[PDB]
Amino acid sequence: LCVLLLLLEPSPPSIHPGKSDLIVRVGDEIRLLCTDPGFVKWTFEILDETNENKQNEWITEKAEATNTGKYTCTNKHGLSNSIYVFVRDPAKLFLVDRSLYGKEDNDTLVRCPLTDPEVTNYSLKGCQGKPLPKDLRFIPDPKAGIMIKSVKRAYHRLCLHCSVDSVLSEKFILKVRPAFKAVPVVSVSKASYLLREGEEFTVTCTIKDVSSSVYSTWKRENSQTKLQEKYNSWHHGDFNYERQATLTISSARVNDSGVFMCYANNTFGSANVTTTLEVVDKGFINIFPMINTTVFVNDGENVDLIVEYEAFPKPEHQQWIYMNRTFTDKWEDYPKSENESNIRYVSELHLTRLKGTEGGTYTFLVSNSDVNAAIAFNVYVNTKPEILTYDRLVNGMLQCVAAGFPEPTIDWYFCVLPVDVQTLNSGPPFGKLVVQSSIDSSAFKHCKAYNDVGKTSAYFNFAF
Ligand SMILES: *[C@@H]1O[C@H](CO)[C@@H](O)[C@H](O)[C@H]1NC(C)=O
Ligand SMILES: *[C@@H]1O[C@H](CO)[C@@H](O)[C@H](O)[C@H]1NC(C)=O
Ligand SMILES: *[C@@H]1O[C@H](CO)[C@@H](O)[C@H](O)[C@H]1NC(C)=O
Ligand SMILES: *[C@@H]1O[C@H](CO)[C@@H](O)[C@H](O)[C@H]1NC(C)=O
Ligand SMILES: *[C@@H]1O[C@H](CO)[C@@H](O)[C@H](O)[C@H]1NC(C)=O
Repeated sequence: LCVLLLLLEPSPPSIHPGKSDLIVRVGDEIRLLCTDPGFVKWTFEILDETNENKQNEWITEKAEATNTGKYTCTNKHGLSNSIYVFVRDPAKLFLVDRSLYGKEDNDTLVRCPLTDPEVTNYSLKGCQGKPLPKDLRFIPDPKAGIMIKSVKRAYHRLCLHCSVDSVLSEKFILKVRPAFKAVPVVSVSKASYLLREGEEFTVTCTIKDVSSSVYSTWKRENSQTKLQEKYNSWHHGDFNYERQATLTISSARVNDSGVFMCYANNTFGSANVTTTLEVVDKGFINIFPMINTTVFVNDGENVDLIVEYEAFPKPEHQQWIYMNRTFTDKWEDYPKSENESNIRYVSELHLTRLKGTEGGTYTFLVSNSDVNAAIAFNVYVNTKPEILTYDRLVNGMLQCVAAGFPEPTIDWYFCVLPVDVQTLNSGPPFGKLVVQSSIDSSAFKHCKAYNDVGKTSAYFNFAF
């Protein structure tokens, strides 16, 4: 009601005039009145603008367009009330904040509140000719602006105008920040390093993601340094970003070695890729026979001497030798895996149809720039005992000496059996054990070797 003409529960503050919004001609005075015995201030607020006035009556003599907005009366008891003031200007139907930014999946408010609400259709429209995309929603408000609903990444760098019944707006360029909808994609330049005390350790973690906000870090795993990374980053467009953080150690020392992990994280989720590094101070090699180093073969059969082994640096010399003489003729060689981390090899020596003669000791040799290493396979072959030598050192004692495999046992016969006078025999031959037995012959009246394989004989004769 109009206020008495005075000639001359705790309540919220009263305002005059008692209206919600008030249209006011440009250049005309804005006269607002607040009645509250415990009044404090009137706050005015268009867009980000803010202003205070500690006088119960707000008076602006020559209203401008900018003067359009929310007028809130507030009392000491914490309580308030507001009224909105539209200052219609035939010229300016929009005061604006061109700065438009939205976040994918959240709403956005275009800031073009109008200074005149006596208009018929508050809608959203085109840009430089063209109209709008479909699926796009907007719930407009004369007091706030127009709120584009549930922005899509697709709307990036879009341009648009404020619609109402038609009105000329000003130029806006939409900018959509993206939502993380996928863990970061992280990679390393090389998953593994075999190093030599003294050289330079280097690596580049590569992280690709949709926003400069991705969190990435290197992690010397048992944690001492955070020893600086050398960052650098690119932006391949709008939602494509990649950053490289190269890790380096000028002088690689044994102690260094461990797993360096590249961690990446974003509000969606996290991802890590690991690279292990081992630094050695001596070129090395160690072998691995794949069968007993001792081997037995039957007369006509075959064998494969196999052996794997670990070498770093890569080998540059390797052979098989039988009698102080190497091969060219019956052996294989090959990397175990053809990765980049392969330090491991394998060689086979294919002995075939080997006659009882091929018995002996076989050696495999291999070396790199720093070390040489080798191991020996003792190959015993089964063969018929050969009578090395028949002797007659005389107490009349007759001797007989043979070799073969397995060890050859010597039985004697007169013409029953004699006894023995001997025993073992330590060198070459290799892969053949030698037997030595003797008899006395001092008993009158007118030499057999054998083992699990064969039996040979030599013969003596004498007379009483
Ligand atoms: C936007 O806000 C809603 C809640 O209103 C939230 O759940 C949604 O995730 C937000 N959008 C994004 C992708 O941050
Ligand atoms: C990864 O991001 C999530 C989401 O904000 C956060 O809770 C967490 O602290 C982050 N962890 C790391 C390793 O930065
Ligand atoms: C690293 O990733 C592996 C493989 O997905 C996962 O099992 C582990 O939880 C991750 N570690 C950290 C600390 O994020
Ligand atoms: C075969 O090698 C094993 C050890 O790996 C050993 O115990 C054995 O003596 C060898 N074979 C024979 C019959 O000697
Ligand atoms: C190669 O790296 C190691 C060494 O050979 C092996 O264990 C692994 O299976 C291989 N991985 C790749 C790159 O396929």
